[PDB]
Amino acid sequence: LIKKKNKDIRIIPLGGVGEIAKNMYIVEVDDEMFMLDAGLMFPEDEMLGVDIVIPDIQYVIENKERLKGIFLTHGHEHAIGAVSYVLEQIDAPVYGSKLTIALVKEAMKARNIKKKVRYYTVNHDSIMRFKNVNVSFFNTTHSIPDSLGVCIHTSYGSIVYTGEFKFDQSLHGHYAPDLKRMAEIGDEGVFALISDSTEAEKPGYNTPENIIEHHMYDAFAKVKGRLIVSCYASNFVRIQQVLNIASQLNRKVSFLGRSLESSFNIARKMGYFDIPKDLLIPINEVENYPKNEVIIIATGMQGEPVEALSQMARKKHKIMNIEEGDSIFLAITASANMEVIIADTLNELVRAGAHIIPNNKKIHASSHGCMEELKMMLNIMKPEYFVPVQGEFKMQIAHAKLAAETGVAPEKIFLVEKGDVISYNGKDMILNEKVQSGNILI
Ligand SMILES: [Mn+2]
Repeated sequence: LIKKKNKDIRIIPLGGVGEIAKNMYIVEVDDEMFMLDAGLMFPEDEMLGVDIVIPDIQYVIENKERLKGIFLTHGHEHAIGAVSYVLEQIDAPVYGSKLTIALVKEAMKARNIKKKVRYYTVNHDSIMRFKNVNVSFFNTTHSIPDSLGVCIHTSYGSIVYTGEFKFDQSLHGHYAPDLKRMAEIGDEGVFALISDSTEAEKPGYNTPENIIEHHMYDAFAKVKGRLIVSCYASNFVRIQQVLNIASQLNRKVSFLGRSLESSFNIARKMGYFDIPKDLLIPINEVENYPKNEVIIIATGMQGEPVEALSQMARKKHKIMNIEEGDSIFLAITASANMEVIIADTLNELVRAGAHIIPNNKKIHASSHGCMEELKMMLNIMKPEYFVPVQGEFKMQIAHAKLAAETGVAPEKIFLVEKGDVISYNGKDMILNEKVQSGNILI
């Protein structure tokens, strides 16, 4: 519900536009400022070495007095990766789901930041109140559980930020969408919608996750020897899928040494995963079992999951190496930037004499909605104004075209770069100002 009659609305992207951010979107209602997400970016191609890129928050610092909070949609590193670095320079309350807050806390622990932080755990029923506006939330479907959309209630209508999202008819736990809550927000009136454009260029729909799990099952069932599956640590659904399959094929699961990935292990201890007892075994205990009774999972982030298999195929891995008659499956989705290292690794896999489980080319796997899924969000929301984010310029354009198709006025669709300022007086929406933005390498 709306608290007061508002005057000024400003929307500023400091990350996540013209790039696969590294998400950070600043929303201002009158004298109050809100930051939606704070992601990092891994440097793209170029030269391999440096670890991370974060947004320039100089505009936020100059107006730190007005920052009422930081709102985090999900626990991925493109959403919460730069939070610690923001919290060093500014002190603001952090809002997120139960899992997201846990993952942020771990990030602060890992950087040995002992500074006290005000954490507020939110859910789809939470309604956070401020001087000028009320903020509500709704569940979204993503590769990680407890992802939320943010709804800022103003007199002009709702400012909605989707975060990264999808629409899958097979995911229905803490991955479930809030169709009712979304529909309500739409009917009460959405002033401006800020949505994910990552897969805006791909027509149609994502392949439903259950179809993917089924095809993995049928493929894994044929494996007579050892099986090694490569995954992103970010993709909890794919991880949950192989755990299900291993249980059904009476195999047991082992992660690469020497311990477990932090995000996975936090979510596991909070009960987000469905894991039978003694399904997981330590990597040192793998030799005790016959080759056909183990599934080894290689997880990573930057693109190592592929690199790890290269190190295994080429007898150079510090923990475990590939032996002839081993089976390999890539449970990932390949960026054009990683087409080359997959091709090289596959070759080395074949030279080691490993069986390559082929990826179904009819399958399109993504954490982000395709054209029709994005139009789905647009049809439910029915925004007056649209601001496509989370994509390169070509991706943003594609998302804009989708919006126009759903009935959003072309005049009211805005394509922006980092530092651009979208302002609303009460009559006209204008892009007339530009603030400090950029990339900070770390
Ligand atoms: Mn994500």
